[PDB]
Amino acid sequence: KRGHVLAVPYPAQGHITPFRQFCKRLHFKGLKTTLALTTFVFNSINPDLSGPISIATISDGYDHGGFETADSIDDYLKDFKTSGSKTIADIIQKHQTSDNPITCIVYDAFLPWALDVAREFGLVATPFFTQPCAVNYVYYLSYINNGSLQLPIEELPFLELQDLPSFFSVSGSYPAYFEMVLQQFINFEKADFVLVNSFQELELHENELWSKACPVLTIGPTIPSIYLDQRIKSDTGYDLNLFESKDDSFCINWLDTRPQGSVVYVAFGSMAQLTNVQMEELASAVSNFSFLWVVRSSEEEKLPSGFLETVNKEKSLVLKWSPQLQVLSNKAIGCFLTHCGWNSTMEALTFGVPMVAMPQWTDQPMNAKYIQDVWKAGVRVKTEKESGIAKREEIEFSIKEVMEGERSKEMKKNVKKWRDLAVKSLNEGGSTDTNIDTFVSRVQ
Ligand SMILES: O=c1ccn([C@@H]2O[C@H](COP(=O)(O)OP(=O)(O)O)[C@@H](O)[C@H]2O)c(=O)[nH]1
Ligand SMILES: *[C@@H]1O[C@H](CO)[C@@H](O)[C@H](O[C@@H]2O[C@H](CO)[C@@H](O)[C@H](O)[C@H]2O)[C@H]1O
Ligand SMILES: *[C@@H]1O[C@H](CO)[C@@H](O)[C@H](O)[C@H]1O
Ligand SMILES: O=C(O)c1ccccc1Br
Repeated sequence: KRGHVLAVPYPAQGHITPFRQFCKRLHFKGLKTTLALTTFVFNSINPDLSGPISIATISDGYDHGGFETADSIDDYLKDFKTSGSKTIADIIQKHQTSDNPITCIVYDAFLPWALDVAREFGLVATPFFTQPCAVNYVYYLSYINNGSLQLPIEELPFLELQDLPSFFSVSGSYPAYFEMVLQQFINFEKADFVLVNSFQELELHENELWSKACPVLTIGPTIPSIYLDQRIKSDTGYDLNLFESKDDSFCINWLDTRPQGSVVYVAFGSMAQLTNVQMEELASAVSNFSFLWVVRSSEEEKLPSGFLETVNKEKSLVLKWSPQLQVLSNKAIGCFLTHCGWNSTMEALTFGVPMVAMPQWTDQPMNAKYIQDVWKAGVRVKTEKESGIAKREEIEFSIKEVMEGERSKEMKKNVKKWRDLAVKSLNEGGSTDTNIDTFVSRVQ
């Protein structure tokens, strides 16, 4: 009971969730954990603190209003390095006289400066990669190549430019975030271990390639235990959400009154923003189906005029935020139109839901390529070359390809083999169970 992990996610939903889920595993194995949330995020969730994973607050420099009050992405990350470094040190020192001093920092790989804080205080330090081995390996190859990538990639020759992370195909876009994903590797060889939210059997080739460069420990998937290994009976869902929902049994009760495989689930995660015009094509494309579609509150104005008032309530429903785990487990879902965020993707693979892949940016085009051409668990929507955006007829056809055809009955078959592979990896003797045990052994 000696060790104590301070877990520091990037302050965004797709990072806090895998970090929190990992702390639940660690707790079940006997490791005390504290999750470090920025003050802005802490005051927006108003989390419940009567649980096994304690909360500390840190600062990113934007306590009052968070990321949106920052002038720019580069200012946000630079200020987060400054205030995050001091406030993480502040937590370490505050715990020094305690019963369990902090002994280890698990920090988002996006934040390599947290390793410097951990090393200053003599702690174990491990970066935690919330994206898959293939993506991280591609970034790693580019980092050692001075931030460039020339195709084809010898060890991954099937990758075309339209499949690389958006930073390589949209020249110059988001330079602060491109620098960030490259600099994940600035010091990661000096950490005690490198953690990845994937499982070895999902990406055998890429895990082994990347491990030659630096030993990594796959410790995923971070989907709650009740849906997979079922060894942690208290781990029943995602219980830190940055978004409010209508306390939705509303959503699951409704899915129950629908025929099996009949509903198209549409969601774009917590971050991705679609333009006026992209929302028009989408709204027209999906209205040919029975659909359950998450349109985040900030995105509603970009819906076509009078759209919310003309959805057939018998066949379709529009939500502000979904209990995505319960939706993807409900058998009313015939397919998942997704932005190919890594959590959504892994969730879809394990619940055996075939995908319509509609990536937008960052690592999402990589996940899309793997969904269609490596795992063969779905089809990618074709976007216009000159205008860049997927038109209504190409989205409707992609959904059809997954819902009905001969292509459809192949992708259902292949997508169901991943659940048991993950259950095996999480059960005793599994790949991921062994790696977690290795980490727990070092920490204490
Ligand atoms: O309406 C929604 C949309 C997303 N999610 C969850 O939010 C996470 C999104 O993470 P991902 O890596 O897919 O995408 P990002 O939001 O980081 O772009 C996932 O755990 C989803 O299950 C949810 O619960 N309800
Ligand atoms: C990275 O930059 C992009 C803008 O290009 C931001 O969307 C993102 O901010 C995230 O936005 C979410 C809400 O849509 C918040 O939940 C999240 O905490 C915040 O980090 C920047 O991270
Ligand atoms: C960065 O760019 C993509 C579209 O190119 C958008 O989906 C994100 O919301 C934005 O941050
Ligand atoms: O790719 C991601 O997960 C991501 C999330 C949040 C901010 C920036 C990025 Br580049």
